[PDB]
Amino acid sequence: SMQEEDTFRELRIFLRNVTHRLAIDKRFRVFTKPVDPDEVPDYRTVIKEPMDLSSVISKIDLHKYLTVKDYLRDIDLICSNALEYNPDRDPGDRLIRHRACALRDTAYAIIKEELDEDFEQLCEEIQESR
Ligand SMILES: CC(=O)N1C[C@@H]2C[C@H]3c4c[nH]cc4C(=O)[C@]2(C1)N3C
Repeated sequence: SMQEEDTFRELRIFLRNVTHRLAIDKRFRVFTKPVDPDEVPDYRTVIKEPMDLSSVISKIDLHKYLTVKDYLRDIDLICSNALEYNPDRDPGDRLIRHRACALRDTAYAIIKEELDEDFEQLCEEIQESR
């Protein structure tokens, strides 16, 4: 229905606003674009599904996310990729792991404060009907 298409349009407006707020935070600059395969040639042998905040906005605009749950699976993949590629005790690995955990915790905290639980349940019920 047109009312269901209006629901998904509101979901996209909300996800673009959350993603912009993460992308301007100086702590998260390393997660704003794909890892450059020229600069890091073993990256795509270790990490089988690369993800970053520029790819996330592209996916919102392609109508890939029909729930906040499917959006958070990609925020979780940005964080888990950083923990798996950079697992060592040295300061550069520890700094990126700390930033990755802060990106995930910031996204979940914005959604807990600003997403209505009945708006998410409506999106999940339209998705399950398709
Ligand atoms: C997000 C993530 O896991 N990394 C690991 C890469 C290694 C190191 C680097 C050196 N030159 C480009 C680089 C990157 O893009 C990354 C981003 N680092 C900063």
